[PDB]
Amino acid sequence: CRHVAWLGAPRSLADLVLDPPQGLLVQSYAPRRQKHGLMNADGWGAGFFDDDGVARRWRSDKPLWGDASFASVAPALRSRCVVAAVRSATIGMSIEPSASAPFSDGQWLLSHNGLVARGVLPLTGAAESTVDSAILAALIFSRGLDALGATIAEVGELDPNARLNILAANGSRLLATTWGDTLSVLRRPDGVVLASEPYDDDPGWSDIPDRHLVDVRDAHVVVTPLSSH
Amino acid sequence: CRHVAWLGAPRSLADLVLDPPQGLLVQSYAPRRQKHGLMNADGWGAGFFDDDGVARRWRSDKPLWGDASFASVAPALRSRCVVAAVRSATIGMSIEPSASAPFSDGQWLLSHNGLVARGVLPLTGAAESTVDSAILAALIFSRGLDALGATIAEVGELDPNARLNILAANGSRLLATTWGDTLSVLRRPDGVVLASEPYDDDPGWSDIPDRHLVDVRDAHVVVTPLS
Amino acid sequence: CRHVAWLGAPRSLADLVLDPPQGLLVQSYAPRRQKHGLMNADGWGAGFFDDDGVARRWRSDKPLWGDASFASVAPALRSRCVVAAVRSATIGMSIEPSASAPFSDGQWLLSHNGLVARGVLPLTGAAESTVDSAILAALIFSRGLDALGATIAEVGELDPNARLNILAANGSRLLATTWGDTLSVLRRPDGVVLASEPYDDDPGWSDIPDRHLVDVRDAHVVVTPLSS
Amino acid sequence: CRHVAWLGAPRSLADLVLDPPQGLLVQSYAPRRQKHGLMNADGWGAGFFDDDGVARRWRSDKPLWGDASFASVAPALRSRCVVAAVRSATIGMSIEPSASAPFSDGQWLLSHNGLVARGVLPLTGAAESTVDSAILAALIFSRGLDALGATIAEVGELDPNARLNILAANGSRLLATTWGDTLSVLRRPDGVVLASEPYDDDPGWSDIPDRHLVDVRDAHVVVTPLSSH
Repeated sequence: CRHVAWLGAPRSLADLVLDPPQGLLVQSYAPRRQKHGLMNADGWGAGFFDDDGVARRWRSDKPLWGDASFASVAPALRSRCVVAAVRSATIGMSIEPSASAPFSDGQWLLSHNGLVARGVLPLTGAAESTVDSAILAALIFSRGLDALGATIAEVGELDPNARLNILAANGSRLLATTWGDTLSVLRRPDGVVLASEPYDDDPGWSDIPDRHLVDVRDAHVVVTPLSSH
Repeated sequence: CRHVAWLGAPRSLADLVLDPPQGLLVQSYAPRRQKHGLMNADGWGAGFFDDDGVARRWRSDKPLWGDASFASVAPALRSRCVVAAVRSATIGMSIEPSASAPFSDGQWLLSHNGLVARGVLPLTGAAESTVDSAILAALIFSRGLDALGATIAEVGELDPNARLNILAANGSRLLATTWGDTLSVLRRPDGVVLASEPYDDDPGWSDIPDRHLVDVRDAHVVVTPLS
Repeated sequence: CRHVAWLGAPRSLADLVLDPPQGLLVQSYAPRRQKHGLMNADGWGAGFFDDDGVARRWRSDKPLWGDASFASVAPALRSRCVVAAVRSATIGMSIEPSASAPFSDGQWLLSHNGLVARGVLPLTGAAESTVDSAILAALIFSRGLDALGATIAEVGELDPNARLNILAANGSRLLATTWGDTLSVLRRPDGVVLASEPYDDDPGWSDIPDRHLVDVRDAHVVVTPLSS
Repeated sequence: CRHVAWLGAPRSLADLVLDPPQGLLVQSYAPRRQKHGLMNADGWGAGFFDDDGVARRWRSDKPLWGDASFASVAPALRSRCVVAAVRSATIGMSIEPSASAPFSDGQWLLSHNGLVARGVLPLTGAAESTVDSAILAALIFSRGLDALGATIAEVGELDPNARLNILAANGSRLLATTWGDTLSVLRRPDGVVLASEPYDDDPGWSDIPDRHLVDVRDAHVVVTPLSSH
């Protein structure tokens, strides 16, 4: 999968997801920094917070590049806080809108890019889907996003082959982890983008090192290591 | 099919389509004035014009009541001009989003509720779908909406079994025809609704007689016989 | 939901599901004996066992009446043992193919018609979907289909408001429960049909009484009471 | 697009399309005889003839690799005559099942791999979709398949940039044209495969040169030139 998030002055979903020359739309069939999966055609999702702070989501099980309704409507959806993703499904995992990121607990939107053995994760009655990413999202929400770095280190110890890239937002904050896959940050005058990979060739993009947490609030970007072992 | 249109102060798609107690959402499974079909579950569409006058559309081939994305997002989509529809498909007709109203030529959004023998219509390379309503839409667009009344009157004579209820909008006007099916109008302080059936029990609703043209602009509703 | 099952001489999926004058196809938009839901348009599924005993499934989240591929292909799919269902989704439940019956553990195909509070069911890592029917199916599979009667009687106590109509098959056996919704049986010379409602006006149809378990093997139809 | 056909002893859809190491399933995300970056994820279809000669079809607008129902059911569908395809949609064409090959006139199944300006094709009321391939199929059916070679040469002269690879079958015959793409043929002891590209590394595969008609009946392959400019 590939994901992108925005925190700042309002931008349209189209501006963030569809319009950039190497953005999520292009990454659905031609990603540039993806080591796992040739493309991200197994659905997509876009979540945003409206002016009242309500989390809203549009998700699909079809390839993003083929969605004529989203192409038409996305320019009309503007938000200060967005999380969107294109999916590459793990083999055996249902391809269905409820399995597409972003997941939500009503306060947070969350996307997972990676791979995790479901067998090491706690059972839950609160997942939105049975697929591995949704079970992981359930765990993360249960533990609280303030504990994101510790939760991810814990899971990473339980499954040494797990890839645990998280991107989450609550309308006034972004949180993200690097754990086996890519993430970059772009600081604009009007806000901050976090993304699996840069959506263009802007020299302002900065790559986040592996096994780190990124915490964005009121224009401050703070990058911290995670615990290994 | 059942359709609804709005022209006036900005209104959310949810407010027009999902929230009323007997609106389009309810009509997808429990319509109140539908003589053809018991339901409208073969897709839906919602078209609107944004603040810059661009026609935008969301269309689906699934039942409107089942769409969690539309239920989540529709409240955040507001427009001065909306055309939406729930579809009941005729046998043999493709059930796919391109076959769901509203159709568009970029300037006008258009919904057809009814039935027409495709054989009486010209061949076209400009239709959005193979389904009869899309072939009819193509014809209506090629003649121009200012000639809507004449086009429908003509097709009505070519196919005396056709039902040709049209609802159309361009951001600043609504046009509709009654030809074998229902249309009602609601004049609000902030705009006008046209609908296959009233979405509530507001005493302001009034029915348009069959075989008429309806023209809405600058808050005026002009109803004239097709002839 | 409405479901149907067949155990007997090979029969096409179309012959069981699409062709009868009041069968599952018609029940997707005009069910005759359904107290909960107006229709069953929120997807469908058909499962069958091939000549090697492999369970195979086709499921959708769209209305059965609109599926041109199934209408075209179903006549070419023949089996001695079939379980199929059309779905009416409970409010708030995902409408997605993994949430449509039949569910499977590889040996059994299973359909649930009803409603059950997920809060009374144990957590599982083995469910195919998050919807209540899938969580219930996981429990049923875990306990084993030979304990179906015990499982349903237990859940019916835990949730007094639950409706627990099960229809399941393993290639050589049908199992079903009535627990708050309808079921009928037709014994033909070449096999047995179990169905939420009769698919035609055959005088052979007989209604199964509520709070019973049906066991077809095969050769023999058992209709035995459940614990209430 | 990529397509494949079978004419011979009964063979399952799975055995033809899903099971080979480089067959249609693999070609949906990793074709071997188109440039890298290319894929065929914009739907798929499988048509076959049953014992009574009835043409039957399963079509989708989703990527073939993602379809759990087809993977489950296809091994149980066996036929003496199969035409299947995975679609890559060209600019502004609808992505919808009616637009996926194979098309049918009740007697023939037909797949088109290529590109043609709808502007040079006759208008029709008999097309299954609005897409260029459906309009072309309507023309081909109207002229009759015994005229396939002449029809393709005609269209090819009207549109010098057209790519017009056809693969068709009627239950007892295959017909194909090469026109801008190549076809390959495999003669097994029990039947004949025609394919956009070989589905394995069997040394029996041979390539059909461009601008030819292929006619298969009773495991007898006849290759003829098409008329040139």
